[PDB]
Amino acid sequence: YLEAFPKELREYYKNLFGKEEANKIMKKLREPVEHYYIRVNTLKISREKLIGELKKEGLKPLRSPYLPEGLYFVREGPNFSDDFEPKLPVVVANKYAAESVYQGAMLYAPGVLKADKNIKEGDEVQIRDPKGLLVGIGIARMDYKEMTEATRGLAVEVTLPKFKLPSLSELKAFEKGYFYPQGLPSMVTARVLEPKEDDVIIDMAAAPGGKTTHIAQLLENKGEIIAIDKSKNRLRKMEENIKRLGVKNVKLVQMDARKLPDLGIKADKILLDAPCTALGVRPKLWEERTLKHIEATARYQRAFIWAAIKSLRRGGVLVYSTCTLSYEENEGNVKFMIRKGMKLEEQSIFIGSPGIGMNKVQRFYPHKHLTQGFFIAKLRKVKD
Ligand SMILES: C[S@@+](CC[C@H](N)C(=O)[O-])C[C@H]1O[C@@H](n2cnc3c(N)ncnc32)[C@H](O)[C@@H]1O
Repeated sequence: YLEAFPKELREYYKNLFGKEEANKIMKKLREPVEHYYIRVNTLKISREKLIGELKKEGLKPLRSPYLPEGLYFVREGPNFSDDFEPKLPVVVANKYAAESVYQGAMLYAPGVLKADKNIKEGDEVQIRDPKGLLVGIGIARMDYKEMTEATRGLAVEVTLPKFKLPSLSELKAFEKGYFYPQGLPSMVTARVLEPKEDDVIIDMAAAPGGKTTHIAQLLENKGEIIAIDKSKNRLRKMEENIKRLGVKNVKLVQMDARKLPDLGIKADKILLDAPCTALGVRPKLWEERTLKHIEATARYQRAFIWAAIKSLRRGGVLVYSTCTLSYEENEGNVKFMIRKGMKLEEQSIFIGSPGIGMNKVQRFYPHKHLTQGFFIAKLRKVKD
């Protein structure tokens, strides 16, 4: 599994976590989350009612004893060994199709990069990513010719994916806005912010609106939430999410959030779920980002942070989060905040790990918490 991670990043991990933990982290990072979480949209339905609805569809949701809006599904797999060499014609899926097949998705024609020419419908085939990673096995529903030419349709029915997570996007319950798939650490993030109906609230990197809409249901659609993003496409997806979830709480504004103080607002609560190297996301088939990205991104996040701090009222609260493991983007950027008049505060929910040489921040690790790698800091603005 170590091959998925560039050599200098591997050394970085070993240095930062210690060899043993680093090897455990990278090994687990290559796999999908063991517990696949979704958020109950309490704006439209209760947890237990939704459970009832999901059991109807043959799903086995489990309740979180920490998040009353939390449900999770247990992952299946691995369904074959890491060294398994099936005696099968190969279908090569592109980078994106391979990752979904890796988690139980079917393989559709546009997801096909190239294939063995002997493949005819009904043949048992193996599916590999462009770098030879075996991600799944299944039965071809197209001949080679149609497989490499079709623009739509089912190409391989994946009957033996490496791992299996439930597909929820096609459920009636999903279309009706009953839930929003979202990791446990992300749900913790919105809770730890503790939004009030009174608060002036800003989500300055909000799209597609996962944490924003969570705040909305915690507010029970009261108050107002200002949600900022630079990407129009992602904001467009956020608009759809808001409508589907029945969110009436949120004001969308498109802009570079680094210029946030250009508005005249001093917020009581700011969520900064910052763009990051995403070193913690799962599954991690091949990590492309490395050390140069950590430094560059860490510096890029500082602009957001400083923008937030200036836009906070004294006594105001900032919640900073990333889905990355690096020190520089996490504990290091919090030291920055401490030098800028912010103070660390106890988070209302702490089920992850302590930070690196740092006490009140919260880290999540895949091998310890069965989640994506994650980081959460909660700060109080004591002065300007
Ligand atoms: C980690 S994602 C945020 C996800 C969000 N917190 C959620 O729960 O769904 C980072 C987002 O920040 C946005 N972004 C990146 N640079 C930005 C900038 N300079 N100004 C405003 N938004 C930016 C990206 O469009 C991206 O959608």
